[PDB]
Amino acid sequence: STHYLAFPRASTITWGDDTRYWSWATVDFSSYAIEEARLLQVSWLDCRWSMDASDFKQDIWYNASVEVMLTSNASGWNVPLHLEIELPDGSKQESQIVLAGRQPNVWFKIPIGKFILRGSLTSGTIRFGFYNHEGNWKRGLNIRTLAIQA
Amino acid sequence: STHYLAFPRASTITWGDDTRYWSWATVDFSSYAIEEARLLQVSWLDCRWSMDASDFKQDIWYNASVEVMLTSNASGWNVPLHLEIELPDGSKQESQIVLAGRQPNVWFKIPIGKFILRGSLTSGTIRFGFYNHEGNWKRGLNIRTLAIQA
Repeated sequence: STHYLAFPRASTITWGDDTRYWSWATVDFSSYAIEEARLLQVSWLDCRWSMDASDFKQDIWYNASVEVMLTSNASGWNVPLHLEIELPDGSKQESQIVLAGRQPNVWFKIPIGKFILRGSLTSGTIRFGFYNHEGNWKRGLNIRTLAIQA
Repeated sequence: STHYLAFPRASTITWGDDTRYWSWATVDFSSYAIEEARLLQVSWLDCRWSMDASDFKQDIWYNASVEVMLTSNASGWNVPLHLEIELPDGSKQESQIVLAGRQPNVWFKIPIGKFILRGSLTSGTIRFGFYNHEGNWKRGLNIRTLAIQA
């Protein structure tokens, strides 16, 4: 059951206000207007949401996913895309996915980790993110939302 | 443009786990499963989301709204429903709406305030909420989501 949705405008996307690299497009999401972030091309791919641990209930396992689509112009995905959750104490969940195998123009959710908040970690920043910083061109990824479920 | 959605499971609802007063129902919201909170009847109506100011961008006016519906069994709305945003420094936006005038079985958004985060208020808890604590029975309110736009 989904507790929060965090749209890309709330994230920090490196080069996200440079129209050479990223565009933004308004779409309806249920009753709301959201803007999808549409990657044209970068070598430095980096998207990071930050939300406080106090936003969440303690002693409860949450899992987080990002909803994305590969465009008709998709290339450069044969590399590992890093998936990260960083907790208030600096500890991290870290995993990777290869998107090159995926079909375009279809929404799909990538799981980026699970966490539970106990003791010290029940307050302070939590980062949710994904990145690839290799010197190859990543093209044609549209980002819909971060979802946090429990 | 909507930056976050916060579903009721993330909120604190007084009597929200008592099945005499509230029920919960799973529904599809775009690609996600959410649970609407369905008020049967209470005298003490109180729903509060908490999210940190650091979740948001500074020097930017945000507005917040709650999406709700009145059921076929709706009564007790001829009173003022309090709408509140409490900022990290303890200051508040406070307003009120009378729902008795509203038609049931139709989703509608109630604006609960605007805020901007500058200086000290760019970190620390922000509460978003609504309440009525009068000794009359409030019946038949379903709650879909808190939305924060900018």
